[PDB]
Amino acid sequence: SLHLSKAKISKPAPYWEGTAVIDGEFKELKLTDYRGKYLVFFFYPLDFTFVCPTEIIAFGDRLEEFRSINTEVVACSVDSQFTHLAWINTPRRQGGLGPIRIPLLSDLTHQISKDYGVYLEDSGHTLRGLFIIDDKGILRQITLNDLPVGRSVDETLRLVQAFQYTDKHGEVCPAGWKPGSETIIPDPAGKLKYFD
Amino acid sequence: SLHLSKAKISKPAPYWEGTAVIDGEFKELKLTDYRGKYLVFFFYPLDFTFVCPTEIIAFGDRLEEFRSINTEVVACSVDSQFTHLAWINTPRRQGGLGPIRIPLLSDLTHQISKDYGVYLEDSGHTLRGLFIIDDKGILRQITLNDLPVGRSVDETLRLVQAFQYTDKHGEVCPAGWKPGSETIIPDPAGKLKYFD
Amino acid sequence: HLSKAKISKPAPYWEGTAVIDGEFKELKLTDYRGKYLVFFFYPLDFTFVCPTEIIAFGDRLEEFRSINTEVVACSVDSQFTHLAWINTPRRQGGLGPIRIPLLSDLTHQISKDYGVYLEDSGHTLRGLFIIDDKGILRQITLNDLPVGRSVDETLRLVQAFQYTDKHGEVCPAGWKPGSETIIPDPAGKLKYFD
Amino acid sequence: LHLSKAKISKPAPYWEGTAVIDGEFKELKLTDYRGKYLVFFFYPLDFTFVCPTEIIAFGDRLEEFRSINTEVVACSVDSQFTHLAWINTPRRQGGLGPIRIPLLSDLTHQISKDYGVYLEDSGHTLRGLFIIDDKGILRQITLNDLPVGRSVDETLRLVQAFQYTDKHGEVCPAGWKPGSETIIPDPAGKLKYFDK
Amino acid sequence: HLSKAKISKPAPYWEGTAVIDGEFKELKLTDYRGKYLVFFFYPLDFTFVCPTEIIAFGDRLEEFRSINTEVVACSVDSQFTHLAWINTPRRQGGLGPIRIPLLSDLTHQISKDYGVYLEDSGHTLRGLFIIDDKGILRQITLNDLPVGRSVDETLRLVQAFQYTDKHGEVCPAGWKPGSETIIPDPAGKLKYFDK
Amino acid sequence: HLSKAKISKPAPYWEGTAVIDGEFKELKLTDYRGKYLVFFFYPLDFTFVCPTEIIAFGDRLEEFRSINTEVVACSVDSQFTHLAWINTPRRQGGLGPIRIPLLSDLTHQISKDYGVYLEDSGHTLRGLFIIDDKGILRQITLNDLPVGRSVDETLRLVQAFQYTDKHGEVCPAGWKPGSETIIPDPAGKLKYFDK
Amino acid sequence: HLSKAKISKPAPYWEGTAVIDGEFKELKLTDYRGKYLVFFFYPLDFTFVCPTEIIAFGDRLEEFRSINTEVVACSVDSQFTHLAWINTPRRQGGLGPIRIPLLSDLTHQISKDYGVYLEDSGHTLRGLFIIDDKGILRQITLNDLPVGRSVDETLRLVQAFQYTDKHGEVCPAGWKPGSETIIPDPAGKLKYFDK
Amino acid sequence: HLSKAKISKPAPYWEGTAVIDGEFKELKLTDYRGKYLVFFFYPLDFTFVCPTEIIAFGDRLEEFRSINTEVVACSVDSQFTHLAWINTPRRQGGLGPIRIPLLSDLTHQISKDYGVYLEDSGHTLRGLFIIDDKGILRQITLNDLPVGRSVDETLRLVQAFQYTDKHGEVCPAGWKPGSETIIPDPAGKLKYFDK
Amino acid sequence: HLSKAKISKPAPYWEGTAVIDGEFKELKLTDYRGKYLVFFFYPLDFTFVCPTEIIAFGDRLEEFRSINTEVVACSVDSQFTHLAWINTPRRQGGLGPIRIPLLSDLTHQISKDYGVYLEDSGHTLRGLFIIDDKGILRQITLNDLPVGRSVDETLRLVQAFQYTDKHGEVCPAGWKPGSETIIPDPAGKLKYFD
Amino acid sequence: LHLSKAKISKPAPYWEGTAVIDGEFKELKLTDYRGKYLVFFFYPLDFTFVCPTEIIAFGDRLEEFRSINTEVVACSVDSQFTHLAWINTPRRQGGLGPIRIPLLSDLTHQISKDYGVYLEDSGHTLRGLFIIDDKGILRQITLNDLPVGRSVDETLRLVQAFQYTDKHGEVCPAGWKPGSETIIPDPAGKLKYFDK
Repeated sequence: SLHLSKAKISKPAPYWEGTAVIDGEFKELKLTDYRGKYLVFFFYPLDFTFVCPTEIIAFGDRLEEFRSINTEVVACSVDSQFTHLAWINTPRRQGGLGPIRIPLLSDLTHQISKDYGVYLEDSGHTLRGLFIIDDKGILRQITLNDLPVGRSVDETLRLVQAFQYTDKHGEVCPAGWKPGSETIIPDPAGKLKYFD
Repeated sequence: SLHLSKAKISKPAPYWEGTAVIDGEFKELKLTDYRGKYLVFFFYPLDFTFVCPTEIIAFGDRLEEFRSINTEVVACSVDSQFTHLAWINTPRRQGGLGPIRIPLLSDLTHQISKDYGVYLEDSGHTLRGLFIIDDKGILRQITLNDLPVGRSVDETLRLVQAFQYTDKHGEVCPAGWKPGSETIIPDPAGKLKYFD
Repeated sequence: HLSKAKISKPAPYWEGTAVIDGEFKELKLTDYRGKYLVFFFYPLDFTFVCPTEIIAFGDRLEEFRSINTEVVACSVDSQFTHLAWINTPRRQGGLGPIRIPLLSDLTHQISKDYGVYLEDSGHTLRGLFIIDDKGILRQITLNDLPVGRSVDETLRLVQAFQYTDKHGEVCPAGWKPGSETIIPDPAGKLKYFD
Repeated sequence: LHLSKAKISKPAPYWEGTAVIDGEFKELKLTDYRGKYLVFFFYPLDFTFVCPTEIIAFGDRLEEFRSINTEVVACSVDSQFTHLAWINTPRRQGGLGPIRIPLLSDLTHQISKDYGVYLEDSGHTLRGLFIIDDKGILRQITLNDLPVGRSVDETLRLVQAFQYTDKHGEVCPAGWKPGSETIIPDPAGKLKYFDK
Repeated sequence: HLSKAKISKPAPYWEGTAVIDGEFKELKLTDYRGKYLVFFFYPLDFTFVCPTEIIAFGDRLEEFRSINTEVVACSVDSQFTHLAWINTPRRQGGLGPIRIPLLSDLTHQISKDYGVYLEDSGHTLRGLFIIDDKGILRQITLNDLPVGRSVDETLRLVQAFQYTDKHGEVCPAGWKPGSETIIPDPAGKLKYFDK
Repeated sequence: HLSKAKISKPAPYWEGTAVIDGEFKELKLTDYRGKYLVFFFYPLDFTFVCPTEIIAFGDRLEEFRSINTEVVACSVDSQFTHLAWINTPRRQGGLGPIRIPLLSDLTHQISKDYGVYLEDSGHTLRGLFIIDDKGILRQITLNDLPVGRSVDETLRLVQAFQYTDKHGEVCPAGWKPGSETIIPDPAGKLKYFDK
Repeated sequence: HLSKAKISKPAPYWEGTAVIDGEFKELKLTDYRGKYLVFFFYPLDFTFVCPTEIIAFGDRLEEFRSINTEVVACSVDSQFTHLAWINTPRRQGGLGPIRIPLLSDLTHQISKDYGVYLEDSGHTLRGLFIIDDKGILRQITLNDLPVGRSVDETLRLVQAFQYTDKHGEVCPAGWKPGSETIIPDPAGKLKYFDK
Repeated sequence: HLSKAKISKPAPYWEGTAVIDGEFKELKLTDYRGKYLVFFFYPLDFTFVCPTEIIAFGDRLEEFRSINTEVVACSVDSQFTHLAWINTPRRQGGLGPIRIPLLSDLTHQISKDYGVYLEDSGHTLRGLFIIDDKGILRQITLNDLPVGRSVDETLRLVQAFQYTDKHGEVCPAGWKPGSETIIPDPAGKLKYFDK
Repeated sequence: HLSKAKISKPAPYWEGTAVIDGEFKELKLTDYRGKYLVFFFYPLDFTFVCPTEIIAFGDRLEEFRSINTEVVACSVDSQFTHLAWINTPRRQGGLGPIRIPLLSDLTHQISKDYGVYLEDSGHTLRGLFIIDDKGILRQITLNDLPVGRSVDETLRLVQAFQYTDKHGEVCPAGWKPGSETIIPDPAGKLKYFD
Repeated sequence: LHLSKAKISKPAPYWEGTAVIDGEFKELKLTDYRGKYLVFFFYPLDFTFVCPTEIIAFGDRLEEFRSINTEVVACSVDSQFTHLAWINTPRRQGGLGPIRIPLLSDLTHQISKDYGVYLEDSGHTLRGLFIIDDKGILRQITLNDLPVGRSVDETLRLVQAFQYTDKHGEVCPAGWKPGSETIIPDPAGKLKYFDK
């Protein structure tokens, strides 16, 4: 036994489609609906659990920071749309989500999880996997966390900003780059402007 | 064609061994040398390039922040040990590394890169892949960046700290957790202490 | 169409996490040896026909228990979702507290072994299995999604299998306790048919 | 492993053969029944025990099916010549006497095997009943071990229920009979049923 | 076209439920070791040529038993149909009481092993097998559906094989008890041909 | 055991050199279309039971011809051997003149196709085949080596197949021309059985 | 073209029934160990070139026996055919009495092993094999059907193999007993060639 | 053991470089259509029996050419070694000038196609093939290493095949021009055997 | 051991990035049609025998160019490492500026096609290939790691192949321009041997 | 594709056969040469052109190899009988005359094929030369197309070089001959050679 997935960095993100809960309603959603925008596509283990609601809420409460840089966010677990909706209709105080502006996509058949290489065969759900997909549908970044440890909205934002910067300019982003940081001309002569 | 690797989160990190440059000298190095400590094991594309030296230097200048939490750092590219050494002997001003305290591991056969799933078959080198491996040799975290965008030492530190926290305590780390942040008892009754 | 479930052969082994009296417990088919088991799958928590079936069996559990029969319900939902559904009031389509274990089949292994998994939907249809005290599968009832099962019919079948286990005689169409039975012999059958 | 071509919500597997209908041999085809519901049932063996009671039970209540546009066909592995002899045997001798339900012959066993009801060790079927709708789709499968007969009441209840759900945008609760409350399968609409 | 039945090899083993004297009994081929056996298949219970053949052998069973030979009939019908047929009077195409076991081959395994199963019809053709006291298949006769077998011919063949088992001579065309036989030797044969 | 001969299917095609009226001729199964054919194998020229069978049929050939039926015999021997055997007087176990073609199956292909070839012996058993005017195999009779076939039984079978080809009725056990037949119908059959 | 016969390897084992002095005997290749054997196939009994070859060798057998060499002939015909052919006078193309065994290869296995079997004809070509006292195949001669072999050439070959088995020298083209031979050495050979 | 060479089929095609009249020339089997060809392999240049055989055929080539037959010799040696051997005087085991083409089979393809290659030794045995004017293989003679072939026997065989090509009669054992032949007919044969 | 490189067959096609006059350029085997090519692999940049061989050929390039022959060196190193090595002074084991292209084989495809890739080491041995103006492979020289090649021997071979391409005659052992040649004919060869 | 068993730095493929040695046939084995260096070379064909010049070139300079503990063996597909005739042919006739180098025969072609020098279209070898060390390891492979002979000088230079590097911890630069400067294969030690 060894690890298989369709997700490859610099190649089109694996196509997905299914039912999502969007503003309390069931809707058809597909990867290609986001063509033209960056997409932060992330999986979480299970509705009605622990680290999961904090990550959905963390992104959800900061959604405008993504939308103002032309970036959408979609969360996905193996739960049904009916469980997603019941979880949204559970108050935050009870480990619920409350109203949420991020689509919750359902992957009940597990095909989307397997395609993205985040499915845990022994558990029947996913680990914490996040995928940054560009406006052309190309996969740029993959972040996979073991179960006990949540993700960072700050780090996700920095990555989206850096990919959009390098999309638009001839230069590349050094370690720890934030908007306004110095960049490098990827040329053996050009690079010296940065290194001096 | 689809994506293969031996690296699986919650399973032992794929074994590796080879020649590294360690304090200007060639030495035998192997994954199991780090048993007993956390390891941040990361690949970078190519010696004498652009984003690569900034990431090695960023980690290298902050190495004591890793060592004080019982964590080592190893960098790896497909370059030979001789190229690594020549790069270390190149002043930072010329895009060189200068003296460095992080081992530079050589993966000339590409077997280590393929095992870790970071090898780019069309390019002959790796993308930017970072792996956090615990003191028991188990893989906890995988971060893969497309070429133009460097990694973050801050985010790597936060992850190491969070994994070590959840190793030691019964609780799990919510989104954006830093030392001193609130955590959750992964219990449907216990969790309410956090959510209230 | 493939399955391990075959009438008159041992029921396919299963094990997993169930919610039992509000708590997570490991549950196994072998825990039921010595008793009859009604083991049924329903599609999805927080749906429509499913709560009515679970509630129907739960509220009538004593009619099974007084004839040495237990009842277990299973869906592909997680134990965390099972528990949330139980903590949801009946008038909201929830289960309320419930005396029947809710087995979780997240990996879909159990559903596939039993032949009830719908590949294109990601959940089960309405599949019910009657398993005897020796662990042998006696009865399979599979319903399409829109139509619920009958506790009365399920009880009748359990009683009939128990009657025929105990007695040398067999059970005619519609048999209920107190109805005529047949000696399965070419000469003996005549006492029934005359 | 158990193989079968019968799958709920797919076309019932096609069959054709010789049946005894009103004392005569006739070619009978599953497609003869398009436009009507069909109760299609297998019984182990002619000149046995539970089998005649099930055939007579359905036969004597046949107008109850015919008034809801539903036909009934019985099948065993016996030849048509044996079916005809069994019919010509008085009910008091465990014969059928005259009957209005066709007795389909499956001498080659291909029909039994297609329906997943054939017993390889025994050479005849178990007690398998199949409810097929007017569009030829399989809706319901009931398999009994040998000792225990089926119920006409229950078969009637199921036919009625499938026909109700075909016509209405509502679904049938546990134990539903004509005149019982039904549910709207929507997370908001469902409450009309549950609030009670 | 395949079967396990080969002349001069052990007849393929069989076992199943037969109706014997109105009762269900387990019957096996090895129950006949030490006797010749005429083992024959017929298409279907409650048909036409089949009852005449079963009755013809049954009514003449002593002609077999007095030469240490038994007769068993087999079809794909169940033992319950066999018994019903037996309980049907001859005038109605029934068998009446019968002294020959009626073997049931519901699973079709025996028929296929004997190479007599018709895949398109779900029953056997008219196949008859003569098996010696050591269990070796000596003779195979297979008829299409419309034409019954001959008890006289079957008797002739059993008698011929028993004669050749016992003596060193072989049986000419049309041989009956009392007929001339041949010494199977290029010199010895001349005693027969020079007449 | 493998063969292409199956009852109710076209008899397997054969062609080869036969000795006919002391001459070598090409003969084909399809030469016989439009008439019944009795096609039978015998083990070996210059042996024992084999000549008696060829002579038995040959001496009674007009009984076949007068019911539109031909007879062809076949062994694995060459046509040169067949002709020598015909040219050997009956009293030395020879055939003498004969009116039945002796087909040669030197390559063994015909014997194998008919499932009568004995791999350990290099020759056939005694296999007889009745083939109708349409080329359909109707009857198969296989004898172990020591026991010869019967001309009477062969005639009876051919007459019975021709009767059932021509009429709606089927032939009971032991049927001969003039015997009662059965209407193969649950109602019609009662004419025969009601006794 | 497939065969097990290879020069300088053990001749392929054979066994079968042969006619020897008018009797059927089991004969085996290994019966001939310790002597040379001329083993030859001929197409068919009761034919044309075949009897002349058998007679040619048979009439000159003492020339073989006196160099410790036996002769065995084989065709696909049966032993019964072989005996009839021996019992047919030479003037009718028969063999008459003969002192060479006639081996029967009825199953065709021996012919196939020797690569002489003609699949389209069902019999062999004219293949002759010279096998030494150790069972090693030394010589292979295959003729198409129309042309017979030579007893003189066969003797010459056997004498030459026996000479080279016994001496250090090899036999030139056309060598007969008494002819010059060659020392198979770059230096030694010059004794022969220096002319 | 495998080869493409089969009697009564087209001889396997070959082509390569031969030494002809001291020169290198491309030679192909089809260059001989319209003539008989004696095509023979010998183990190795600069050996022992081989020069005697090549010289024996060469010195007698007119005996072939006057019956419309050509002779070609072949070994696995290169054409350069063939020419060196030719330029070696006979007294030294050389060939001297020769009128027969010496074909080179360095790749071994021709030898393997003809079934004469010895895998353990890297050269051929002594294999001779007679091919008719239509290109059909008529005769195969294979000798173990120590024993040469006969020009006289080869001539006899070519003459016999040409005789049987031309006339309807076949050649008895030891046939030479002038000898009695046989009409291949069971009646016609009697004109030969009755003498 | 597998390779696509076969003497007297077209040299295996290659293409990749080379450093040529300090810049990255796409280079292809087909760019050399019309000329002889000396195409050689060396193990690794910043090593020991390798710079001496590259420098030996570079400093003597005119001896190849004046006979219509070009020279290309290849290792598994990146073009970025090739360029750094060129920007390293000779006295430090660097190449200094160089007039011979340095082809990069990072993917190892070219090395494998040429049969010179060492699986356990991740780089090539010392493999040199002489390819004629029609793109046909004429000569293969493979050295174990510790021993460098000879520009004098390589030049001799190029000259000999060019001589025999032009003339009907062949080149004896040790042949240099001006040495005796042989007519490859059994009669003609005698003018040489007498 | 080109197949061969000959690999540099692995044991030279074993061979054995009949050779002509001092006018006589003798069994010769690769392992006869253990303890000594071996120059093992193939030539196309006896009684040809370049081949005799190479054999004589090596033969006349054989003491130059013998004084450095190195033996020479030549091989072609010709038989031993042809080798012997060629030897017994005067040099003036393109013969070899007497020679001190064994001529190994490879009639079956197995040796040529094992060494990857056999030409399938032609049935003989190209000009392949192999330098095998005293431990039986293959060090050097030189393959020439047919028209062009090999050099004894160069073969000598290579033998000397491999023997020098076997004994010393230094390696041989391009064009090395006895008495030439060598390099210490260490990044520090190398400078002693390069600083010049």
